[PDB]
Amino acid sequence: NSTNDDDSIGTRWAVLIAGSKGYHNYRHQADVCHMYQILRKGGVKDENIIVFMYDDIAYNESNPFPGIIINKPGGENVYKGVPKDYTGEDINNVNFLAAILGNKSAIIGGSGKVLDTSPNDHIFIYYAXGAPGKIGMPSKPYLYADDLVDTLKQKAATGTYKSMVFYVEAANAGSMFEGLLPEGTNIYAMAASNSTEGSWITYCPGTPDFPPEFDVCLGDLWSITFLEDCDAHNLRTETVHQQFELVKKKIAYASTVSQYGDIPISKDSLSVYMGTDPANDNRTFV
Ligand SMILES: *[C@@H]1O[C@H](CO)[C@@H](O[C@@H]2O[C@H](CO)[C@@H](O[C@H]3O[C@H](CO[C@H]4O[C@H](CO)[C@@H](O)[C@H](O)[C@@H]4O)[C@@H](O)[C@H](O[C@H]4O[C@H](CO)[C@@H](O)[C@H](O)[C@@H]4O)[C@@H]3O)[C@H](O)[C@H]2NC(C)=O)[C@H](O)[C@H]1NC(C)=O
Ligand SMILES: *[C@@H]1O[C@H](CO)[C@@H](O[C@@H]2O[C@H](CO)[C@@H](O[C@H]3O[C@H](CO)[C@@H](O)[C@H](O)[C@@H]3O)[C@H](O)[C@H]2NC(C)=O)[C@H](O)[C@H]1NC(C)=O
Ligand SMILES: *[C@@H]1O[C@H](CO)[C@@H](O[C@@H]2O[C@H](CO)[C@@H](O[C@H]3O[C@H](CO)[C@@H](O)[C@H](O)[C@@H]3O)[C@H](O)[C@H]2NC(C)=O)[C@H](O)[C@H]1NC(C)=O
Ligand SMILES: *[C@@H]1O[C@H](CO)[C@@H](O[C@@H]2O[C@H](CO)[C@@H](O[C@H]3O[C@H](CO)[C@@H](O)[C@H](O)[C@@H]3O)[C@H](O)[C@H]2NC(C)=O)[C@H](O)[C@H]1NC(C)=O
Ligand SMILES: *[C@@H]1O[C@H](CO)[C@@H](O[C@@H]2O[C@H](CO)[C@@H](O)[C@H](O)[C@H]2NC(C)=O)[C@H](O)[C@H]1NC(C)=O
Repeated sequence: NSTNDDDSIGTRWAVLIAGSKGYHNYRHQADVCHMYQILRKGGVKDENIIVFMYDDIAYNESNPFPGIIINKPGGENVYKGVPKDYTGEDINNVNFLAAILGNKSAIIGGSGKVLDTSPNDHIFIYYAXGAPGKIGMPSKPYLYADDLVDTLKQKAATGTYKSMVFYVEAANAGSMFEGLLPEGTNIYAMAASNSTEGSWITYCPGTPDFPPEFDVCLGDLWSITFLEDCDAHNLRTETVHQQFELVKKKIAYASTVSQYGDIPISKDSLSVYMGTDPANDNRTFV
């Protein structure tokens, strides 16, 4: 009965979630904070960015730089300005699925910020921290693939978006979408690993160039590969497909970057979802 038209050009929205907790899982919250920095430098408003992060890293007693979170040795503080929509045990299936669906009544804790999107809007979902057919939540119950796909199908039915890009960093990340995500939903998915592979961590203690102050890994290989790609050039000149082929080639030695769902959605430039940093205009992707 509802209308599929609106007088809006289209707003960029994002959901960023680190599914883990504990100081040793520093990498997942750093990844999600680095993605937030990419979005706000691209003009995505805080009001449209839903952040799920346990928030036990920046001021952890073990953190050598309190108030700071970095996602690469010698990198910049990515914790600065990150909204705190769902922190602690408010990062769960109930709140995560209600946020994607956009049901404020289903939210049991947290900010209550959900994807109250409209037909011309674009959604970018990024999850960091997996097993065959499931991805973690800081505490049990975990997020099972069938539940995530039921929510994405309910969201597709509403027609409250033009297109959605879902990036998953986890082991067996592909298993969340393989043979489940129907085409026609306008949802493109990119995963660090296929349904049967584990995913690599990077920026870990061990190499002689690692900072002595840190005892934890700063990032996840696929995440830092695509995040460092987004910071380097004008995202209006690089498509999601061009990023997929770049990261897939760049980390082929570790895992197989896989794509699922509505593949033609990947024809859009990354700026459709992330905007672009006005300081990177004179740097085109070649
Ligand atoms: C998609 O959704 C639309 C919105 O919900 C649907 O519109 C609705 O259509 C139905 C008929 O299919 C209308 O039903 C009743 O309409 C009047 C009431 O109108 C007034 O009150 C409404 C609130 O109750 C307001 O919303 C209206 O603006 C208006 O002020 C009743 O008098 C009717 O009663 C008659 O019919 C019944 C049997 O059906 C008899 O038993 C009664 O005795 C009487 O003869 C209807 O019950 C409804 O008003 C309408 N809503 C609007 C706002 O337009 C639309 O139908 C739907 N499309 C499809 C395909 O399902
Ligand atoms: C800094 O990181 C620490 C390590 O990840 C983290 O320690 C963890 O703290 C939680 C909360 O106290 C402990 O979990 C406990 O949760 C409830 C608390 O009442 C208990 O019922 C449980 O039995 C459980 O023990 C973890 O055990 C603890 N982990 C470790 C390794 O010590 C700190 O909390 C983090 N600090 C900040 C500022 O967030
Ligand atoms: C948004 O989240 C809402 C809360 O989780 C949810 O509302 C709940 O909807 C169910 C039905 O789907 C209702 O459950 C039962 O309620 C009636 C009355 O008691 C019973 O007769 C039925 O058996 C029914 O199953 C809940 O009562 C209802 N809760 C509230 C507070 O309204 C919405 O459905 C969710 N919306 C969407 C679009 O997903
Ligand atoms: C996920 O990526 C895996 C690569 O990391 C991939 O594994 C590879 O799968 C092929 C089969 O498709 C294996 O080859 C098989 O067949 C040859 C003969 O043609 C035999 O000699 C082999 O022993 C084997 O049975 C590759 O060996 C295998 N490589 C590894 C390292 O596992 C998975 O198939 C991918 N999974 C999904 C769900 O796509
Ligand atoms: C792309 O790079 C810079 C980006 O600024 C541009 O070059 C100079 O930019 C400063 C201001 O930032 C101006 O003062 C200069 O006059 C700019 N030069 C020119 C020729 O525009 C420029 O837009 C691009 N550079 C090149 C070499 O094309």
